[PDB]
Amino acid sequence: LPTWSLDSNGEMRSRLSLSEVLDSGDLMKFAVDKTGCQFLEKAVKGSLTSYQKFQLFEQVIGRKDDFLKLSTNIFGNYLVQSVIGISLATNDDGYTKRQEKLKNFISSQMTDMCLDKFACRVIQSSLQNMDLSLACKLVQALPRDARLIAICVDQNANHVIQKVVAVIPLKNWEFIVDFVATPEHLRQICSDKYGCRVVQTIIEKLTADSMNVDLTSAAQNLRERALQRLMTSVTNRCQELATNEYANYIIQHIVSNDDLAVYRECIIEKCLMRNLLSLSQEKFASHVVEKAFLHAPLELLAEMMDEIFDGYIPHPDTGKDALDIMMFHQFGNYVVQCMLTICCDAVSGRRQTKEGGYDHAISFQDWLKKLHSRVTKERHRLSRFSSGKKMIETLANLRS
RNA sequence: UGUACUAUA
Repeated sequence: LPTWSLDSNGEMRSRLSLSEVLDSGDLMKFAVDKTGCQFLEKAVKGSLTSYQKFQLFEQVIGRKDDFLKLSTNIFGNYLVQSVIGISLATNDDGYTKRQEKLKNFISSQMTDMCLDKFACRVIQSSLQNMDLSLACKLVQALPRDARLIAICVDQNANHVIQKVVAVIPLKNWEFIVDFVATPEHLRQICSDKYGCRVVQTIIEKLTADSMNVDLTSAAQNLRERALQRLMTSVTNRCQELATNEYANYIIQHIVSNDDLAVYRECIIEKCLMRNLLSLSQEKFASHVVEKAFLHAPLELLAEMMDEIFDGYIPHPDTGKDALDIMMFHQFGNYVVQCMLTICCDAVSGRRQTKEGGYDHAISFQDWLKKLHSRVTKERHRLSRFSSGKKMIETLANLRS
């Protein structure tokens, strides 16, 4: 810190005015210092005369180099966001040029700022607060190659894409949907903890739920097509995504969401069916299997049940049949508990059995009877384990 | 008895 601003202790003075700082030419030094930053933080929140604003505009967002320097700074990025806020609230003759310049600084260094832990905050702030038409120019400056993937998988940068999805109209970011939907890109992005969050947010924004009822017909159609292209790519890699440590959450979301019912049935039919036994024994996919049992339409649910109950094991090395393998498996046991709870819920009225005016009560009673007979014959083995005890308990609880 | 994310003074 400049010596003039210090006292006898080598400590920042008291009674310091914002104008002193602005006039000194030493603003950059206060802005990257913890204590200076906090003085500025409070100073910039108060009443500001026109020249105080003018000096902030010039020194904080007026020159590219000092702009970039503050934006990438642990303390300075906050001052930048404040001054941007004040600039957008100040409708004098300089409003347009200030905003245009800001748009040019960020655009020219888009990738670098997005990837930076601190500058990515300036970007998010700018996307939210600039006039939409200029925020759209920032989106347009996003890279379209491997750098876009790196943004998506970065713990900080991914939040830039999320901000875009939240505050920018689909038309302007439609290229992101198709970028992501490219098979190799989807592969990389969904195999990553942060990338998955990006895909998830995109899916939600593209969903025709209560948050999108304000769209025009034409805009609904644009959203509908984008979703359909993304889901095609997602469902093409469905087994890989469902068994993946991160992307299983995305598959679960699609399966669990009634507003994505058509895509849920696609996933169940083309990916889960005929693979229930093996998927049930996987750490990650077992969770997708539970969601599928819970949310499948009754016609598919009956096929899933049949697949388990009539599951022929060519060479039984881990148990005589699918039910037997799953009940005593470390992950599969959860799938069976799920099947059981569903049946008990059906038979006891806690779940609808009548889908679309037609009543599958008799099928639930049949499945429950099979499970009851199996648990009865196996009670001695099952009672050795917590999962077995829970099933025995679920059944005992039903008798009442 | 079995998984993620929720990121700066």
